[PDB]
Amino acid sequence: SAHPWKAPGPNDSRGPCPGLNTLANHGFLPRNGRNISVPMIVKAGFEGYNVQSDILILAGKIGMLTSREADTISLEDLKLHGTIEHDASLSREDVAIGDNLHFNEAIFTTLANSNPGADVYNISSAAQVQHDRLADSLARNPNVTNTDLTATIRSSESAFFLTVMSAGDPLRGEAPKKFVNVFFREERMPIKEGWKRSTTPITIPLLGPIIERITELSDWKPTGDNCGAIVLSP
Amino acid sequence: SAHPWKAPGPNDSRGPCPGLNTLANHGFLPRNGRNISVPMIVKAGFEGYNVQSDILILAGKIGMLTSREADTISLEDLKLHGTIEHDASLSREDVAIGDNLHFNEAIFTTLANSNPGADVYNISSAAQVQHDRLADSLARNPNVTNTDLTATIRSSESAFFLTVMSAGDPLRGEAPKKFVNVFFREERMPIKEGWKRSTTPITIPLLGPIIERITELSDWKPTGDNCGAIVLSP
Ligand SMILES: *[C@@H]1O[C@H](CO)[C@@H](O[C@@H]2O[C@H](CO)[C@@H](O[C@@H]3O[C@H](CO[C@H]4O[C@H](CO[C@H]5O[C@H](CO)[C@@H](O)[C@H](O)[C@@H]5O)[C@@H](O)[C@H](O)[C@@H]4O)[C@@H](O)[C@H](O[C@H]4O[C@H](CO)[C@@H](O)[C@H](O)[C@@H]4O)[C@@H]3O)[C@H](O)[C@H]2NC(C)=O)[C@H](O)[C@H]1NC(C)=O
Ligand SMILES: *[C@@H]1O[C@H](CO)[C@@H](O[C@@H]2O[C@H](CO)[C@@H](O[C@@H]3O[C@H](CO[C@H]4O[C@H](CO)[C@@H](O)[C@H](O)[C@@H]4O)[C@@H](O)[C@H](O[C@H]4O[C@H](CO)[C@@H](O)[C@H](O)[C@@H]4O)[C@@H]3O)[C@H](O)[C@H]2NC(C)=O)[C@H](O)[C@H]1NC(C)=O
Ligand code: HEM
Ligand code: HEM
Ligand SMILES: CCCCCCCCCCCCCCCC(=O)O
Ligand SMILES: CCCCCCCCCCCCCCCC(=O)O
Ligand SMILES: *[C@@H]1O[C@H](CO)[C@@H](O)[C@H](O)[C@H]1NC(C)=O
Ligand SMILES: *[C@@H]1O[C@H](CO)[C@@H](O)[C@H](O)[C@H]1NC(C)=O
Ligand SMILES: [Mg+2]
Ligand SMILES: [Mg+2]
Repeated sequence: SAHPWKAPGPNDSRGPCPGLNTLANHGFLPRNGRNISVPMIVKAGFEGYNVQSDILILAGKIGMLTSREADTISLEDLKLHGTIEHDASLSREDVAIGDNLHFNEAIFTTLANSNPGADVYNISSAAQVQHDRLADSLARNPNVTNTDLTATIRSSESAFFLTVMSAGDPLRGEAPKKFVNVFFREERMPIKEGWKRSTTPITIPLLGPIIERITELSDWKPTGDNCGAIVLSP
Repeated sequence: SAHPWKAPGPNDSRGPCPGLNTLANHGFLPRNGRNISVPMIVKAGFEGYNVQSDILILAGKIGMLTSREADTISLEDLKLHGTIEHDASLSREDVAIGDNLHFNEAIFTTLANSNPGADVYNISSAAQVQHDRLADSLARNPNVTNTDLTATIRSSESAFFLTVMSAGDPLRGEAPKKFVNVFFREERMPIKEGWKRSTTPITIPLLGPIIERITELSDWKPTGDNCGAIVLSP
């Protein structure tokens, strides 16, 4: 009960990111999800997950674009479509055809059914999930955006769940299904289930080869103009 | 003299922006040009120029992308091509064929020679300068990037000099050449010359119509892909 999980209430701003929502649900970020700066994210990700400042500064400062404040966000601000938030999410619907903010079990069923027969999700299953989620958006969302940039972000996010939710060695690029499923469905660290914070720092160099391998295995191709333009403010 | 002008020394960081360079040269920002946050920019723009937080937050957080630090920059970081820094600057060269950081009088000649006959720069002369600057980059720089985004940034920068360096009413969209020329060439507030800080707040809604008019008068068209992708980190 240092950093216990407590379910968020109506007082609590939450976003499209399970990583940050979980940190807030354990009080590594403010539980109300407000007034969050990049230094706060940096410290929270290190304390909660052993994720290092390199990736969190890079993504954090892009995230700051989504608010109207000088140096902070509310977590829900991160839903802003086209800054980071993208189509073919693992657990959220595409904004053109649904709710791009909240966990969605119908969408999540693709990830939950992946790597059949195994007790982990891994790099090859993550790649197949990405391929299938993108195929679903291509089929059902006429306004889909799929670019080099969104594809990179998507593989990054798969690498993030694989490493932060791992069972001992984030380099392996695999994580127990029981941990990953709690993380997405509950936005809770699966401590009773047996998860522990990584004892290896999770950095850009550690992630990079995992990201590239997921991409390579996903049989990806760009759509439309393939323009990597982001939304720069609300 | 609470904020006297002093020349930057060899170790004081300066960037491609006359606005921020000038604030630093008067001590409204740190004279060394380092460890500058968005709140510092907001307060310095207000004190120095009566520019309000809406525009400075917007632009400031984009500028924060250009460093590796969590919530600050050095001014020189802002030279990072393709975040904000762009080709067809009013006083710098294009990075592919020259120095995109320091004031260059040969580039500035176009602006300095504009609105012939008159003692002010105005919206129509700013538009003609933009047109001519972009023509120069189209002719001489094979790697030119010219998009909806760069063109908007350019018109915004024109509107910034026109309003901040005005003879006291920024809504007029005109500024004494004597003040504007000092601002660019020296990065100094032209106080001895008779300028004073606007008594009218300079805001997004004050700027916006000026920006659109400059763009409308500049006979602009896009080049290439017309992709507004920015560089998101060094
Ligand atoms: C992410 O995890 C996935 C899943 O764990 C990893 O993929 C698996 O890798 C293991 C190797 O570590 C492979 O095991 C080998 O399987 C060989 C037989 O493969 C064929 O048969 C499989 C079974 O038949 C299935 O049919 C359908 C599938 O359509 C199923 O629904 C049905 O229930 C049957 O199960 C097929 O799934 C597969 O495609 C092949 O057709 C065995 O020959 C091999 O045995 C050798 O090795 C053993 C030790 O490893 C040894 O004890 C034996 O003596 C023998 O020498 C071994 O068991 C799995 O095939 C493979 N599964 C998949 C789905 O690819 C994946 O590598 C991992 N990724 C990363 C990056 O880590
Ligand atoms: C940005 O700043 C520029 C420069 O100041 C402005 O451009 C000038 O705008 C004024 C309008 O105010 C123009 O002045 C007008 O010029 C007309 C044409 O003048 C030339 O041609 C005639 C022959 O046809 C000659 O007689 C003359 O000497 C010039 O060679 C004149 O016909 C107009 O004269 C009438 O109006 C004035 C009062 O304005 C009366 O004094 C006259 O008696 C007569 O009734 C007038 O002089 C000037 O031409 C513009 N210059 C240029 C280069 O375009 C931009 O408008 C301004 N932009 C913005 C957005 O504010
Ligand atoms: C701290 C470690 C972090 C972890 C483990 C993590 C994990 C993830 C995961 C797995 C997703 C994918 C959700 C999905 O596809 O349904 C995601 C999405 C997202 N993350 Fe993070 N994240 C972290 C940090 C960040 C940071 C620092 C930011 C920005 C400040 C951020 C912003 C987002 C956004 C905007 C999305 C939504 C993208 C989308 O699916 O459309 N995350 N995150
Ligand atoms: C405070 C009021 C400001 C004023 C009056 C101002 C003014 C200007 C002007 C006139 C230019 C054009 C220089 C040229 O084309 O040669 C410029 C360029 C630039 N400004 Fe500012 N600016 C201000 C604030 C900002 C802020 C807040 C940022 C980012 C944190 C910023 C970043 C830049 C950059 C990167 C350039 C270079 C663009 C280029 O010409 O390639 N400026 N500024
Ligand atoms: C080898 C460099 C990769 C190519 C360029 C990628 C630089 C921008 C990456 C944006 C990272 C944002 C993803 C953070 C994870 C999240 O979204 O939860
Ligand atoms: C105020 C007009 C621009 C706002 C339109 C939204 C698209 C992003 C705008 C970027 C504004 C950047 C201005 C920076 C100031 C500077 O460059 O000197
Ligand atoms: C917290 O965030 C609110 C908006 O959510 C903002 O107005 C305010 O700046 C923040 N509180 C502070 C700085 O104490
Ligand atoms: C610059 O322009 C030429 C086309 O004229 C191209 O071949 C080259 O790749 C470009 N350089 C960069 C860095 O894009
Ligand atoms: Mg999404
Ligand atoms: Mg430039």
